[PDB]
Amino acid sequence: PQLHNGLDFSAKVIQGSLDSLPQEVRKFVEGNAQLCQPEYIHICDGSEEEYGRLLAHMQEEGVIRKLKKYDNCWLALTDPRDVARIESKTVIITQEQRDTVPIPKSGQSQLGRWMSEEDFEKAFNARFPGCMKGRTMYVIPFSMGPLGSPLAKIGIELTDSPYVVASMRIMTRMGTSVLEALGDGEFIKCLHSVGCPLPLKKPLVNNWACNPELTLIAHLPDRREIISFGSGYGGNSLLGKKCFALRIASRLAKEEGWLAEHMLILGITNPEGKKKYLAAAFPSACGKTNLAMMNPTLPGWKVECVGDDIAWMKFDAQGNLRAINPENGFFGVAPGTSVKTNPNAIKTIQKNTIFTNVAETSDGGVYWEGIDEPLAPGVTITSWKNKEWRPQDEEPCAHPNSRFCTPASQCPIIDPAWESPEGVPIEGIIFGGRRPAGVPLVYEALSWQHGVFVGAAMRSEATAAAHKGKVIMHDPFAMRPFFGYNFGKYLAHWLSMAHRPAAKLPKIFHVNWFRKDKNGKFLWPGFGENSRVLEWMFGRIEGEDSAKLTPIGYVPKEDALNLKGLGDVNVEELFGISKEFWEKEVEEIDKYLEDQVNADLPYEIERELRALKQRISQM
Ligand SMILES: O=C(O)CSc1cccnc1C(=O)O
Ligand SMILES: [Mn+2]
Ligand SMILES: [Mn+2]
Ligand code: NA
Repeated sequence: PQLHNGLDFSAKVIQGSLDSLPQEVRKFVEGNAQLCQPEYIHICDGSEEEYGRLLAHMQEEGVIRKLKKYDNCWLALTDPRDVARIESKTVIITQEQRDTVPIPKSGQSQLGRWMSEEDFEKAFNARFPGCMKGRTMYVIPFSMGPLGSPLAKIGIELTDSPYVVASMRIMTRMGTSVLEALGDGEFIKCLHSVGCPLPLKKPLVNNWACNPELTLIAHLPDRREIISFGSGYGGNSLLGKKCFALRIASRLAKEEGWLAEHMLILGITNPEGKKKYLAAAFPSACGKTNLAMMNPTLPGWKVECVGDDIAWMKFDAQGNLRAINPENGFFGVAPGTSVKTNPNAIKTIQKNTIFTNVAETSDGGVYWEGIDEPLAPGVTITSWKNKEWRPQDEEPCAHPNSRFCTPASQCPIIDPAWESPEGVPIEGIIFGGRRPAGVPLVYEALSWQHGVFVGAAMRSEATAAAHKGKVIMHDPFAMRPFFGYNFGKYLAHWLSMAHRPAAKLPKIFHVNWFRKDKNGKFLWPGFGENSRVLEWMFGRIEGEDSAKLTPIGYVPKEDALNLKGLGDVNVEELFGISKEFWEKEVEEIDKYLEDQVNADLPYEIERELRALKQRISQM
């Protein structure tokens, strides 16, 4: 109903039908069309025709370039103001701040950014009214997980960005089948605008619409809403990637008895024809995608990839921890990707791939720092800033956060159960960080409670202090930027799994690929040689007597690690445990958990801190 002609948006639909949508999906679409005032509404069907036509359209408006060296590959170069997730403009709205972050004892919370309902309503009203004027509102119906999966969740993303539509087609399962599957079911409401209504009030840079000053990425878990304004980039705009996958899903997980985690999932098969699935949580620049797609050096071993970023895991009636990758694609960091570091990624990204902020070769190929591949005499480079570039030039040819966005189905070692609706049974969970000193190559937690403590205690060398100097920062569970709710309550949720009847608790490990000697040289060759550490984990899960007790947990026995063909590895330095180092380490973990988790620190985590202190004290 209406007394005039401004509420019914049927006449503006250029694909699909408002009439055909489920009731609550129509209310979401039409209500936001009323608010945002798009010129057109395009209900996405997910078809190849739709996708090809949208790429060709972006190519027409100079938003993307075709990469002529490859099969159906594309390049977007952004406004340099819009190149990454912005944590300081990423917020969660709850009635009480304590539900979102623990109230710290002394300092500012680094475990999330709470925004009041009141501040959000004012921020929303200052951004969204009229924000899509002159633009198409695309309606993206998407599944996080295989369409039928009991572990899958559905979203609807409204966006004014064709780049988001194309990228969501790769990274999620989207289109008409999702609407038909959803019916009158619950879904996560995802609203996105680049925040540049036409006619443009400000200059358009590099054909990349964004509003850096008003950039705000908001999560309202109580309303099942994600509302993102002003960035067209990655984790700010692809609302499945982090906003749904980790922040909303971790809150749903808490409510519903499951886990939404920043973990790769891989399947590993040994020479005895036994296969196990492992999950691993690493912070930035620690090589998750490299591990998830490992080419093992050990003969008779096979690694296969289920996912490189997000794991949704739920203990089933039988007690198995069943995990799905809720994504449909890999959104990998391009720099440092080489035939040496990740040959399977190199194979994956040569067709049907969208690249963002990488360099382009004159023959229509891609380039970045660490590609570790020479160009034939004659081949020149255009930087990600669309300027001629030479290897001696002092700025990088690719943005350090530049990306490939590639279908998961194209990975030559994609696991045959990567889309199984039941998920895969997780037998080990691996935590890890970049630690140039003190921390052994691998250790195993003494118990589930010790393992949750090891997660909570994760630290990693930052890319910088942000002028020259290193910082060792805390990144518990690799979730510091991604917690959907109070981290103390998340620790309690993890600890509660031990009390779930029938639960088969996976073995917990911690790895450090990055330990250095006195001269700053890596003690471990890494890459495919990491298969030797996975072999040790595999045997430990089978109950092999291959461990020695230390104050930090179990490490490999003398002669337990397969070092056949590495020549002389310095195992003594690589597994060295210094009382002085670990006294300092437990003090930093104590100060951190006391301040940042404070009243919400579970008893069992404090007990694990006391126990580690006591074991170090007896060295
Ligand atoms: O900065 C961005 O928008 C992307 S951040 C990202 C992308 C893919 C997978 N993981 C991450 C992450 O920040 O952990
Ligand atoms: Mn046009
Ligand atoms: Mn990630
Ligand atoms: Na551009």
